[PDB]
Amino acid sequence: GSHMIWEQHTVTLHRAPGFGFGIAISGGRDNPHFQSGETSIVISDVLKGGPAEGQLQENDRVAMVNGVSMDNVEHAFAVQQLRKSGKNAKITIRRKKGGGWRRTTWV
Amino acid sequence: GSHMIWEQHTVTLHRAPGFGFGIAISGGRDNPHFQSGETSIVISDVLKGGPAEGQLQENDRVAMVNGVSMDNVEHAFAVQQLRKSGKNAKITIRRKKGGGWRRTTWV
Repeated sequence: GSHMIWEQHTVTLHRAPGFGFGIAISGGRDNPHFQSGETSIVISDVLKGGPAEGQLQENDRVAMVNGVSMDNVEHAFAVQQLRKSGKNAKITIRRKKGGGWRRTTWV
Repeated sequence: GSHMIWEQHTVTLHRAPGFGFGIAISGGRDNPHFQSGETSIVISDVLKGGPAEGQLQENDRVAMVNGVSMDNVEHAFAVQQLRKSGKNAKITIRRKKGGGWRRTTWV
């Protein structure tokens, strides 16, 4: 295991016909993760071969959309900021790396 | 998503030559999970086609080994309780089900 770090990535997505931006938005201060209590806006899924393929990943935390902070915002507010975008959505995310435990032993 | 539940399972494992019980032990009060801070003893991995196959799963929390509680014990104490077992190890675990979020929206 290793201590957590979060790599920051900024991308610009373009809408595809019938797919939208092709990302699933979860989290929000009024919509915490059931296991952790975490309130961050989160990319919880990514559409296969959609606009976000190879750019965004499951579990990415959304920090900003088109210059608007996602810090401690409600679910609908994040959804509305993305939905109201035109051809492009500029999105900055933090992507977790690391985890596990200091010690693990096979028995 | 759904609220978490943990299904309790008790199994009796028998050692196989060259594999032991075929489980990886992590967690402990002196060995918390790097992301969650969780101190439970945890089955963090299971050997392919070993004694535990189809019986224990990655992320199972260990509650008891051979009548000895694992509640808030140190990593080495859990390891020693398993290691000192003869042919059989009776193990009770709690297995998480559920998670996610109340709301998820595709954009």
